[PDB]
Amino acid sequence: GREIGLWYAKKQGQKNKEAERQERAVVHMDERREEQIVQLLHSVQTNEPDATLDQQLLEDLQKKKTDLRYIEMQRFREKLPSYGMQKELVNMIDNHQVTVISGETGCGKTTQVTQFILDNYIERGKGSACRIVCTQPRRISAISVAERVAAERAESCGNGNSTGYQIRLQSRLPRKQGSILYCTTGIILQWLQSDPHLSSVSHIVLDEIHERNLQSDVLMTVVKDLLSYRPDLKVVLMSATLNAEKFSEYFGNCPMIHIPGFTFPVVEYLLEDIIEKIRYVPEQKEHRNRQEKEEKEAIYKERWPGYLRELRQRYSASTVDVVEMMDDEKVDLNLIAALIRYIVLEEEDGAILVFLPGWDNISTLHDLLMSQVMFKSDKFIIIPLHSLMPTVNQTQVFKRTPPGVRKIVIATNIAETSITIDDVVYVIDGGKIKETHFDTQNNISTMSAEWVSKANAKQRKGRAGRVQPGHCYHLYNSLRASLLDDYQLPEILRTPLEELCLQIKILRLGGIAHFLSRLMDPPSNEAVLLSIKHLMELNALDKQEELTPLGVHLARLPVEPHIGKMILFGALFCCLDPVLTIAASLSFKDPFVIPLGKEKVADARRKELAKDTKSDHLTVVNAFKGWEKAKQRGFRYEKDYCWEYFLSSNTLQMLHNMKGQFAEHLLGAGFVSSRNPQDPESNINSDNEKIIKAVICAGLYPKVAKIRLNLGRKMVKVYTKTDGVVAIHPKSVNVEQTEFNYNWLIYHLKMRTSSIYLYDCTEVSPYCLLFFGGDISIQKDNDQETIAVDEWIIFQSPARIAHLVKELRKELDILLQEKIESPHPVDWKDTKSRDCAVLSAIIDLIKTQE
RNA sequence: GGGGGGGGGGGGUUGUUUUUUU
Repeated sequence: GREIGLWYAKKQGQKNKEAERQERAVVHMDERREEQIVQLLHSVQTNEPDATLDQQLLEDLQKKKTDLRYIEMQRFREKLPSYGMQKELVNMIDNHQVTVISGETGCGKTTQVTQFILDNYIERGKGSACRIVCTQPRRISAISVAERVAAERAESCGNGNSTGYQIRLQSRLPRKQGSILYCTTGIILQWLQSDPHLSSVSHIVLDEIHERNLQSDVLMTVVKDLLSYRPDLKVVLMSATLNAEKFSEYFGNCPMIHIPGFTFPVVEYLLEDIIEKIRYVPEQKEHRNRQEKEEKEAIYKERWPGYLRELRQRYSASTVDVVEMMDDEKVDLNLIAALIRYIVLEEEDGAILVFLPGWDNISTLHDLLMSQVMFKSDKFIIIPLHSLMPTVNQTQVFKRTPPGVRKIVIATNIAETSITIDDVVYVIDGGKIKETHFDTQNNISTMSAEWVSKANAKQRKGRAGRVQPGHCYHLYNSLRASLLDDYQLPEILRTPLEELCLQIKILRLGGIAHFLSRLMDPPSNEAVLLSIKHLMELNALDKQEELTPLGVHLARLPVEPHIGKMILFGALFCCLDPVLTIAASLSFKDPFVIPLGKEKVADARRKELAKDTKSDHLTVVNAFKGWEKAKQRGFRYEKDYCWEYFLSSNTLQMLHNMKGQFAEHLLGAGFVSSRNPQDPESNINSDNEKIIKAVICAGLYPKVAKIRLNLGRKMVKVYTKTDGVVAIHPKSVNVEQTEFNYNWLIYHLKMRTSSIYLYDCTEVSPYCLLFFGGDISIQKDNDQETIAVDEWIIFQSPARIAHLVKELRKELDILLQEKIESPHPVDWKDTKSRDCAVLSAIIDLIKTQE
């Protein structure tokens, strides 16, 4: 029975356990290096209100009222519902400090309210004292709104005109006074560093606050606690008419206004309606978290019988049978295929937009669709929409189609907010959306496919019915629809707060706990304590929650604190360019994209790009180097390279701009003596992959994994100190790699979807962990003489070598604190750079293999 | 635990939501 198997398994595990203490690396330096270290240790140890401007603005407004383009634009704008409330909106804003505006889809509140305020100020003779700033949650949204408003005003965007925008690394600044600026929310937070009061800003508008991102909440709290200091500033908040009362309550019951929307009628169908209408018969016959989740999940199964008999009277028996056999935790793509076939058979012309949770669902639905004979012809176009697919499909989705053909788009929630087709008539909404929750207890981030929210369902329904009446099919029964969450949980309760805590400390917003508690929907105390503990362990904050000199640079850097530490270390060790590229990739996406079908080829090309570095961080460096090399040969070679390795040119350009920004910040802080990341003086060690790996280890140290090379096949098992047994994601370049020189990996992203996965990994060498890791100890197990880092990263070494390494590590810690405290480029002429030079030499030369 | 048996089927399994920073 199980006894024999358990007895065999215990012995096998013991044999594997006994084999662990036979496979440790042998940290070993030669006699000459040890003598040099001994000598070095022994030696070293011993605005305003201008009237003429307002007059000119009024004269321009009067003279330009007769322009033909402006007349046409106002004829277009007249159709907007928000024009009917212009007098009410202006009076409400002018008579109260804070107002809340609720508008449905098509109300145009984004492009009209700011124009209303600016024009009203201009024609009253005080147009030189208006400075309106409207915040947007997306860069493309800000750009589009800015250009739309500028066109409505018959003026060019920016260029000294009234309207403009400013996003990261792109800005078209408008006039100093009497202007509208459509920036992202993150721009305003950067303003508070040097202008805490926003003295030049008279009106500030917070847009799309119904969806609760971190930056919007932080800015809202800052504005709330700043109003007492500025009695003349006016605040406008825009919501989506759902739970718009809570924002008014948060601001002391400020007046609230509502703009009716203007959308074509949309017919809504549920699962039972689809089953009854399309007569869907299942083909396969093989049908055989905490807190709020438990409740909803429970009431569902406390009424499940009671709800069911209500379908046995109005509807048919087949519908009830199919509903009964229906199962959650998945999206029935057979039902989607049957519904699509029904629509293409006897429904009128119109694009179909299907909302799916993940990429696997998109792939299997696309395969199911094109497996049939009818969809493989030229009378149907199927476009999958996903942020990881090449832009050639994003630019091919807006084009109108001939009336004979039909366009079917299978999309994630990107098409719900970012992509606006403005052509879809039929919408099929699988009620699944992927959400991420941060488990502070296990310090882990988890993804799962949860039921879509009420606001998300309303937005999906409103996606159709833009240019003509449309249909919305919902893949969940009425009981699920009525038992659905009103809003998605804000990311303030779903993300780590380390960067947020550093930003709070850099804005002089008082204590971290106090400011976080003053937030609406405040985070739990456990998350705040964990963030502060991580920051103090990182040595970014001292004991008394104050900004350590390293913490100042970390906070002023627009990245995560670990990424900022990596950037500082790269600037200090003169490997600036690869470290900056890796940091940009870690902060904002990887340049690799994947097209549908050709997915294995993508992984083959990715492994080709990684050469033999056994790391997915250096493959990004290789891809960036190849992309830069292709430019010097021409644009055609650039396109060919991006099409060969499945890269994203836009992402690569963005990464280049982020690298330039980091270099500019480092020059400002004084770490480097140049602004170009490619300056050789700051890129002495840029060609050494070992130094780059050491700097990566220095940046994200505590994220370390252990490899145990077993034998049957020669599989690899990866262990983590806190997460237990984990796995390497198939997207990684080390998922099928077995020739590992060292048994330690470094990772940045670790997420739990079905099993704990390390999305990016990098094989790292013992001296990197020795000189850039935790505490060092020198013990002796039985016979073996060992040196260990953090009591679990153990290496083999004699006592003398280990003690010299420990003393060298202490000396480098002191030197690093000195260098960070008073930044200055390191001069490599035998003065005090010997401490860093010897570790560079050790990492370069001493380590060869295991 | 293995491919010591077919004494059981007690253990052998699992790919990428969307965004943001003078």
